[PDB]
Amino acid sequence: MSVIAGVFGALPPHRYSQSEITDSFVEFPGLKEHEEIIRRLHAAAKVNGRHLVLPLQQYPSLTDFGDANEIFIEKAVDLGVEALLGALDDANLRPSDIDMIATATVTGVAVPSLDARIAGRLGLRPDVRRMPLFGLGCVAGAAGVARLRDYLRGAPDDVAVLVSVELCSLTYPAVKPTVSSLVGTALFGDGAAAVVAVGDRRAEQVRAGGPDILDSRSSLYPDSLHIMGWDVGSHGLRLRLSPDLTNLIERYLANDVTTFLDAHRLTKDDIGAWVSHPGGPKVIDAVATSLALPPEALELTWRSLGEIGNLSSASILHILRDTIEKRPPSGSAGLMLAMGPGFCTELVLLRWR
Amino acid sequence: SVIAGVFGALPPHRYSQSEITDSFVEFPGLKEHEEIIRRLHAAAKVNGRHLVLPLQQYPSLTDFGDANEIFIEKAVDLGVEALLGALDDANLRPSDIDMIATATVTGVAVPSLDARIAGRLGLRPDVRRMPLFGLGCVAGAAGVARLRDYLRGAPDDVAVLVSVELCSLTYPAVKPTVSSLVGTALFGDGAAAVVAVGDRRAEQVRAGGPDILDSRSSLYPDSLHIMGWDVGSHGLRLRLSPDLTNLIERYLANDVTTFLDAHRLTKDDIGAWVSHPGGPKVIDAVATSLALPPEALELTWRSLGEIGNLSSASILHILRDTIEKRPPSGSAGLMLAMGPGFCTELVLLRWR
Repeated sequence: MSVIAGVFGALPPHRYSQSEITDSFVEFPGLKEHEEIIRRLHAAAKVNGRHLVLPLQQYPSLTDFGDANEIFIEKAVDLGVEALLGALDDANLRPSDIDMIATATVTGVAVPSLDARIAGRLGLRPDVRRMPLFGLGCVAGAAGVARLRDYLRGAPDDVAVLVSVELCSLTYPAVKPTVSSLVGTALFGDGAAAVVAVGDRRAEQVRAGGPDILDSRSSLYPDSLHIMGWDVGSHGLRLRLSPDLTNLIERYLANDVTTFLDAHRLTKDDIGAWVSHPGGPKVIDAVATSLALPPEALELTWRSLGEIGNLSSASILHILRDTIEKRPPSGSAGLMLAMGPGFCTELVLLRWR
Repeated sequence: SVIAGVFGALPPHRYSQSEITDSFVEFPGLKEHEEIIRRLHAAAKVNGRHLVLPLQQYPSLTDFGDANEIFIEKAVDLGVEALLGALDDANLRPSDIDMIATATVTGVAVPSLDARIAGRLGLRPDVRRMPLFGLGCVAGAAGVARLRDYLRGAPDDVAVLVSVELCSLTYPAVKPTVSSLVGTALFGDGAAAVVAVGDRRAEQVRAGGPDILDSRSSLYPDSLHIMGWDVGSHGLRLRLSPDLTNLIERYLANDVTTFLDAHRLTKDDIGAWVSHPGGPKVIDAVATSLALPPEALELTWRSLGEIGNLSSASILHILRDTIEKRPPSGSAGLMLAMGPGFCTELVLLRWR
């Protein structure tokens, strides 16, 4: 039941327009033959830009999972300590201060994990507690905040941090011109995010500013492991994405947000700030649709989607910051809502103050 | 937070060390390394291991895509088997579970195993998932420590950890090298589960395992190189350092001494040491740096013998071994582990 003190988003210095990404992408070896679907898909995404970790003309030559994953380890680390520092400074705090650190990626594999590495680089205390969260995916933005709270609930003098870093570009080695992967090449970008939360008691001493994390609720939809995730093989991390995903949302997401809110004597009309994860236009439309929501509401999410792409688990944090920035109106409540492999969902109840 | 159930689970197939080595030297290429493998395999002091697959099938397992595929299959079955076993020990149902945490380092699944487990068991659709990868063999002690950390913010809840390690299946990445040959002598397959319950819920449920009083993690400066996965095209390649033992000899005594002094205890107040069996040379270093007579470590020694090093799962087999030995009441106990990081986790237990 504890309170965010800092949010920060980092991203590769190379921003490319979507048309530039496409104009070039179609000219990639073995792709020109699928120009038509590529153009349409990259234009269907409502993504105007994307930071990439490498120069755009280097991906065509990135084809070994072994190479790309070493690039990941080198590259994820540095965006992370950049994102952590940004948040620690937002929170008027220092590395020594951190008692636990959760790490979220689904986009490369690292052992020892990112947190160990980011712990080495920032000089965090040797006895920092490490929670490297893998295989949660796009929902680890909301889920990562949850495990944070769950931790500070029973440790109110404490400082916990969540670093999300997803470098989708580097999964290229396993991208072939089939619909799922191509949907992938239309939406996903590279980015990092960090959140610094603190105890209620600790909150008053370092004057936290973010809202509080009041409650959470996971929701794991059954018989639906296939809806998304990775097929993992010698060629890297192969994006598995199903069309059935929007269907599941519309038929159950209303139910979830109703039971989570009710348990707080609340209706969907009290939440004065939504922070929703942008899986892509049809997903953002389905959720707007299911929850009977006017467009004012998900506006920061479409605008984040247009500006940085889909960043997996880092997006919601980027949007989280976007809305924090726009200071709602003191007392109001808010609702993170993320979804990812499972298939599953995550709602975080938030109060601003 | 207090332990309620511990249970270990094995694949049906067992094979003695000599039976494994005799076949292993056959495998292609491998016959021209027959000396060292025989040397290495004997000095692992491992007498038998449970391989998830039939022995003469590995030589054909050359693809990491195939291996990871089979991993996901055998890994859930085996983890359910474990969770079910610990859940029964506790006399609790899968539907009583509030949090599930998962330790694997040997296969990459997204969605995590814990999701695939949570479905196979019909755990509540709102159960909290905490997949962890890759903590390494530290992950049994470290996971028990996240449990405490969870339940301590929720005293009425039921949390579980399930660790599943299928090391034989990394095999598409082993080559004729000392460090991949080492791991070939050491690591076996298996799984284990721990159910812990929160304070306010412990009486109401008859919680019999040890209370958990605290843990201490210890990340060593500039030490990535010591333990980890070389990830790539052929799968997960073991990378293990000989410098290892000389990190232990260096900083272990200070790790535990520091932990214990926080509780104003001495090493002499611990009677039962719960130790990770990373093979003979590592276990000596541990007996040596903390001066524990051959008595204090005997359950791990035997475990490394019967079962092999099962990565993050062994320490939970030993924690179960020691508990069924059922320690003096109120006496006190120490879990100690080490994985990739390079790091150390210490868990102070109190028997009941």
